[PDB]
Amino acid sequence: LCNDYGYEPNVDYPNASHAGLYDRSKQPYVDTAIGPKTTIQFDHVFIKSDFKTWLAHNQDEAILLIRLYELGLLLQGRSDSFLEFYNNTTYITRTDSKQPFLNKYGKLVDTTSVTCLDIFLSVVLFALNQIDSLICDFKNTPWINLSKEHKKIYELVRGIFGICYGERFEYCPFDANSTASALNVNATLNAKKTIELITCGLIRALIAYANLVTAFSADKTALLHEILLT
Amino acid sequence: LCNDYGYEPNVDYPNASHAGLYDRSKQPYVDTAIGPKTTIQFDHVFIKSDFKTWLAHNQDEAILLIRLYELGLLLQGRSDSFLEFYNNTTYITRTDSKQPFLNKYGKLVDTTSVTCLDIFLSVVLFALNQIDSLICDFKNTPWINLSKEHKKIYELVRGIFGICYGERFEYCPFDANSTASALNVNATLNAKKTIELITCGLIRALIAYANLVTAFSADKTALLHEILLT
Ligand SMILES: [Ca+2]
Ligand SMILES: [Ca+2]
Repeated sequence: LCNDYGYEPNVDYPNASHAGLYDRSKQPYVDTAIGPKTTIQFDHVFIKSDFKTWLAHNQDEAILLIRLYELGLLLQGRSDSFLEFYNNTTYITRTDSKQPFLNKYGKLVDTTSVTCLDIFLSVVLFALNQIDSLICDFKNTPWINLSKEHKKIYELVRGIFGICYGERFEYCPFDANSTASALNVNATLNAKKTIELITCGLIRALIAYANLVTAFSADKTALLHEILLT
Repeated sequence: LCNDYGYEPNVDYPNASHAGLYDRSKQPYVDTAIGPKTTIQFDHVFIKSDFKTWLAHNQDEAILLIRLYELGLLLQGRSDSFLEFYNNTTYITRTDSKQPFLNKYGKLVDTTSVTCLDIFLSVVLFALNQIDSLICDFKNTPWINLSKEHKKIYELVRGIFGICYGERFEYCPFDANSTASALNVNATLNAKKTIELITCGLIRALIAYANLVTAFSADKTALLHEILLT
């Protein structure tokens, strides 16, 4: 008969299990730290959040999604949020290359309400869908032709995934004059390279989002269960 | 002063608005049809479901996700579910190429419980993550080398997105003997083509999943709100 049937004292008592001899957890006792940074709430009913755990284990990808939130703000005409987005960073020198986004990441981790987090994911998905629609338009004919709206999106999204302006192999050193002919040929190569940089950014962001929103959805099931007793 | 401030009788009374002169809805009155196929429930508290609306507007993509559910079952050792998955189709002739998946689609649309739908999405995400991990392994060196587990996934996922066996341009008609040399060169091209077919299937499935699970998450917020009064 099966020996794993739902009786698991080590799962019921995780802090005591971290004192055992066979615990392999990478950061023991973190799994029981409780505060705004590890919970969400609905109607001030709190749960330990898979969504918050994801943000912590995946800071780099979280910052990718936050940059897409900022894109979403601009495309939705949220002018003040966009223009104040890098405020209150304190430093007059460079620090981390993504400093303003790290700061926003800390504030997202500190957000507990379902209402606020619903807004975050909604804007991110809006941005993801805009990028997908752009790629489909770009690739629907070999001769590149974009809708007016997608021409705008193209440049904004290129500024995130590249080709990043100002950040050598196209010059023809054997006959510099021939570079003029090369530029014509390479203009389409640069646009196609941009779309591949955007496409491979989208896939990374989609895998992150798929997992993050599933964790959030799971958190909401836990809230639905807990609320029935509270 | 703004004239769109939250008073919208045409949104409050949609059936009456469908009798107006400026309704552009593509299938008027469908938005108010209420049954298992358009709702979900938690604790027998029902809401009109964005998740169910998505499945209806996106049947083709829903079937893509259902095929990934079936993959997830096999990889999770759910043997009976996998082997009975095409049962009860009734016909002794061909009909729609995706008949067993259409049938499962109808049963998914008929599923109302959050508990059951959580299971569906969890298995689909499991499959999506397996495919992503495969692609990353495949591409992490130009010389192709896959983990033992990914070699198994590769063949299973190739059977979904291609290259599909048994479903002409590689032969060398000028010197058929040289085809033997071509096969060696083309083996890597066929594996790379397979991964691109898989990669472009993953992106389509991820965009579908991202939108579907966000709609489900939104539905759960509506449940959280409704339950507080019920
Ligand atoms: Ca186009
Ligand atoms: Ca490898």
